[PDB]
Amino acid sequence: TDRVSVGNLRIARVLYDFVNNEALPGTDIDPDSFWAGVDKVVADLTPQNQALLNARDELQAQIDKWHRRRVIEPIDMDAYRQFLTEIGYLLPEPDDFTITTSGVDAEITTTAGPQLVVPVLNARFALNAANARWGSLYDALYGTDVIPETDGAEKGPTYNKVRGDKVIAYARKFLDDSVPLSSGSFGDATGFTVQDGQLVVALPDKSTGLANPGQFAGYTGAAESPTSVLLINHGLHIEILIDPESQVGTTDRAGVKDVILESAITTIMDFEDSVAAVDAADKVLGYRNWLGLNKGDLAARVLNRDRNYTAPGGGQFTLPGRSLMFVRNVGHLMTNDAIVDTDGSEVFEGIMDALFTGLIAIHGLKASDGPLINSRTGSIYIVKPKMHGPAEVAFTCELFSRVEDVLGLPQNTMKIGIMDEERRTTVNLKACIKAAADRVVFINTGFLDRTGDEIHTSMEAGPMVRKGTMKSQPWILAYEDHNVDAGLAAGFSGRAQVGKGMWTMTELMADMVETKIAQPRAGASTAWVPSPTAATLHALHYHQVDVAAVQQGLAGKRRATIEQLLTIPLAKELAWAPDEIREEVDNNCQSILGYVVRWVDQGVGASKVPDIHDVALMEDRATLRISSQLLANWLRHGVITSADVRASLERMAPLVDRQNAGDVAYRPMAPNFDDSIAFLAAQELILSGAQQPNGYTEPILHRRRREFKARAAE
Ligand SMILES: O=C(O)C(=O)/C=C/OC(=O)c1cccs1
Ligand SMILES: [Mg+2]
Ligand SMILES: [Mg+2]
Ligand SMILES: [Mg+2]
Repeated sequence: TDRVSVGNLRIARVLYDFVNNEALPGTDIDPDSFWAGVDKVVADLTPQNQALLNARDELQAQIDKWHRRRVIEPIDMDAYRQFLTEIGYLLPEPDDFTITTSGVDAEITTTAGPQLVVPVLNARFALNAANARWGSLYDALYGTDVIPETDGAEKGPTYNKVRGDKVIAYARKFLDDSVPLSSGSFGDATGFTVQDGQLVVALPDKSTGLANPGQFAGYTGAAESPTSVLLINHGLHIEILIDPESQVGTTDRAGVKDVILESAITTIMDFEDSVAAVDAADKVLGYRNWLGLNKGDLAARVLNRDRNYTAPGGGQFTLPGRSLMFVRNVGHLMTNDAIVDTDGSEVFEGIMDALFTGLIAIHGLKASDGPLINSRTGSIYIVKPKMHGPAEVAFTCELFSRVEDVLGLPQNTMKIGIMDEERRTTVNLKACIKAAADRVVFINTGFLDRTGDEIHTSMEAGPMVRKGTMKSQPWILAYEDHNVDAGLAAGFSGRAQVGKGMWTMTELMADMVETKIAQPRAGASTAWVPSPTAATLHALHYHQVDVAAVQQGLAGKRRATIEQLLTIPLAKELAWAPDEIREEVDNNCQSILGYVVRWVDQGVGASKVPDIHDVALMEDRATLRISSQLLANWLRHGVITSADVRASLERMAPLVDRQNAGDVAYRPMAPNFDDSIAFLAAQELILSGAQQPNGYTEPILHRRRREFKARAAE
């Protein structure tokens, strides 16, 4: 082969070279000792990794059997819980405790604000995300539907002053609401000056300062005609840029050019569900971008530097110019042929990611080319997705411990952001947090995966409600509150993030600004956004809502019961007309085809995908988990027939084809369906859905993408 032999391992040359030539230099880790470490960590932890996966299977088979042996229609909750407890699904709740995680940066312990997630394989998107710490509110408002495109205010190819004035007014109101003047409104400001370390705002008839002078954080330029004024509210910065000579500032009563918001406080660079990586070449592309980010030298145009300000008293200071970076590794399930053992068996990808993303993150703890890019406190921040229960969390912590030894890092350098996105984690959440009590930096409700797991776990119980109905079911509302309750009780306030899920509708920003405010109102110190634009707009919510106060008020409250968590989303009798069935079938077949065709044919794992009604959605692979499981569930219980499925797939394929008309590399699925690997992948996900472990889509998706790549090689 072309592989490199290290003990029992056979490592793809492209990976071996990348690590030796690019990742290792500058870390002071002995290369041979690194590789011996890899061989040993893989040998030592692989058995437990497999035992945990087998345990998921044993539990699911027992639950499957429990539903099948019973006829009683209304589920008996006392019996169901007793059962789950007996088999070891539902574990006892540990005594109260406080997390001890230390050496964590302020962006995580203290600051409440948006968290942006992007595919690590797209260098330009990663770079924009890293730079998304600051973003223009005017661009965010003018460019989206937050300012309605009513008659007269529609966007054209050139600047619409009517629309621009609405942008300015929206922003002035935000200022009054966030950093109130002692008297009057920012709407009537004519200028800004700094006198005796105090901000002075000129009104037409008078002058005034801030109602709370402490919100004045600094300025740039001369105190008597500053070029910008820096404010702070709820720990987040706001910067008013002053330039009468700008095309917007010329129209403005105070010569204001823009309002800049501190937006994406943190960013998660994603190796999991938003990317498609199925071999050594794909992993290396990902690792190389992550390396470029940590070394500060990624260029696709470059990483931003820190921002210089004058303090109110007159001294100099600096604020970070970049989003603090997490990396999301893959979870415990999949293997990847980047490394195989002597028998030819692939190595667990989660173990590999911990070794390589962790090695690479060392560069972010030291000076670039510039000061160090990432954690000044010395932490490496890893998001670990798709864990099922406390023993899997413990396994991840032990993995991190062993990697830390290989890398010569102090124990607990590698912190864990826990995804609460599987049912067995949800109902044992307190124990999961406890298992990582000295490493945990967040918990986050990954509601898409969680919905997928909800369907698969109770697959045998009966037909589930429609996909759109899931977001409002009792189980999910309880799941969201239970998550917050568990974090706060474990002492997360002031120590770790309590996070909520992704807003997926990229073009519906008026809707986002209107509804996503629910999340910090529910005590979430962060929530996910898919773009820098959405980060800037979501930042508005944290100025409107005092998350610290909200969390304080929620303390000690127990707002969800175990019974509510366990309420299966079974459809009621006679729930749907025949037309409603068909629309749901088409909805899910279109969602599957729309996502799968980009994944299999182009190796794209997140993008703006039009849904059946042409709404642009940007969802990771979990959306595929939901739709394929729901259709498998309906097929399993006689709601629809295999002919209904095939008919819908055949109906939706040409539509998806049309939706991709603006794409040079696209190739249509219709009408030669059986010649399209993507179409066959979509079909396989549905018809084999019930048989996939926990409904996971990766085994089929990865195989099909590999098949596609191999065909393209001929
Ligand atoms: O809910 C889940 O299962 C989860 O992992 C978070 C979902 O995020 C996404 O949809 C993304 C869209 C773009 C980047 S991530
Ligand atoms: Mg997920
Ligand atoms: Mg329904
Ligand atoms: Mg306030």
